[PDB]
Amino acid sequence: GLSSEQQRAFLAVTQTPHPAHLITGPAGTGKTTLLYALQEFYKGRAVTLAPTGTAALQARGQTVHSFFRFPARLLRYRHPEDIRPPGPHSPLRKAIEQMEVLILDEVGMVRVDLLEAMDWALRKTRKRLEEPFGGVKVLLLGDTRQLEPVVPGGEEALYIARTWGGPFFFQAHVWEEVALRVHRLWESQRQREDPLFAELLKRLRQGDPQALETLNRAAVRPDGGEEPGTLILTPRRKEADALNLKRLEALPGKPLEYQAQVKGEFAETDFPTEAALTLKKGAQVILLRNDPLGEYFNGDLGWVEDLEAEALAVRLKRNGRRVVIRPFVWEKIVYTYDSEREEIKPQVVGTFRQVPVRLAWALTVHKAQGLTLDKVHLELGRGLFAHGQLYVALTRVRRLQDLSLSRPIAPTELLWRPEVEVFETRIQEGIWQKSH
DNA sequence: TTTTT
Ligand SMILES: Nc1ncnc2c1ncn2[C@@H]1O[C@H](COP(=O)(O)OP(=O)(O)O)[C@@H](O)[C@H]1O
Ligand code: ALF
Ligand SMILES: [Mg+2]
Repeated sequence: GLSSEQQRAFLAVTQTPHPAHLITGPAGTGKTTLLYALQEFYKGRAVTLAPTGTAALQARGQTVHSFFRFPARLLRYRHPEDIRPPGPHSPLRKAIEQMEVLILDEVGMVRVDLLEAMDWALRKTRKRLEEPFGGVKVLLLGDTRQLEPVVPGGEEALYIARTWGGPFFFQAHVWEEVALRVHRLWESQRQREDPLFAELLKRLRQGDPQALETLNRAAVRPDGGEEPGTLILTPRRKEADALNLKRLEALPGKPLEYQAQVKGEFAETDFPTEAALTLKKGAQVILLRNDPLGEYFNGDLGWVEDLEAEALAVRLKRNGRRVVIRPFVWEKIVYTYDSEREEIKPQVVGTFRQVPVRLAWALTVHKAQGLTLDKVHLELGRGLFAHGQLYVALTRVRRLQDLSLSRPIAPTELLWRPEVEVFETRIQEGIWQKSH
């Protein structure tokens, strides 16, 4: 059963007709477990989404993009080219028209344009433009001290800056129309058997520099990444590639390389997986795209069973089933202000065809937000770059003995967004309503 | 840098 404070938030959300709620609290407080209780209460009437594939699977839902069929690009504000309602007889329209509750987990990683598109898509599909989210009761769960939304430095950043003032979900203009009720969780459930670890992460969350010095003196163990049962977390994908290639060297399978087809402008830093992707049987991998048939999803973990020319078999950890993987296509979209109109336009400039597979003995910290891991080693690589990155990497485990780091961390590496300090301040009053 | 399709 749930804890005292989780059940209090359960009743606060289900016993009132208010249409917008946020359940928020530190890492491991039980938000997604409370989400489980909400799914069973609501059962068929609620849709569960999340921004990332790993979080969606952790929430037992799907990604926001794949539910609304949003394209993987900047969703311009109420733009018909970007937010397209489903057809008159489509299965998705029936789902949107009948839906009564939308549950959105890991809302801290939902960018502001994504949240605004969900609002507008629901209003347009349900034919209710006057009501926020088209009259659906939205239940948001997440932590703004965890990872900030991903914002590439194109004209996207300028456009998000001009339209909303920043990238976070609480900067959406829909909060000018409806008040967001905030309910808070405080007790760590993940670190419940290790109360001094839980208190260390609390002080780390407040930015305590003695908690960092305590962490460094206790958790810095360079060889910790080679111990069995250990998931390695890195800030960057290229850093995970070099660590994965080391564990792959030790596998006795005969290797096979999967050669990507690249066309047009598509630079290597933008590749979702290596262009010369080499794999062996038994290798640990994560899948990067959703199956059109529904057998696997972006974020599924599993191991390689068979490797053939343009097809391989993967044994999924999620359900112990065997799925066959084929090449997918990724587009590279860029935005130009050309030339002196008052708008920017997206354009496809390159494509990347490759198996949607990547080795997963080491993952990015982004792909780990939401997970409880048995043992983690943080490889700092060339350093942290994202608000909340460090805190997510440290809060995945239940006990301090389950956590190691490749090097000590200086306090000058801690990042803080002032947008999150005003938000965290105002929502202590139990309410968030956006001004102006 | 990172995510989404
Ligand atoms: N009431 C509870 N009793 C026992 N274990 C719990 C409870 N709530 C959560 N957990 C466990 O604690 C861990 C973290 O909970 P989770 O819901 O994933 O927190 P969050 O979503 O805030 O990170 C998971 O292993 C979960 O199963
Ligand atoms: F939702 Al979390 F750690 F905050 F899984
Ligand atoms: Mg969670």
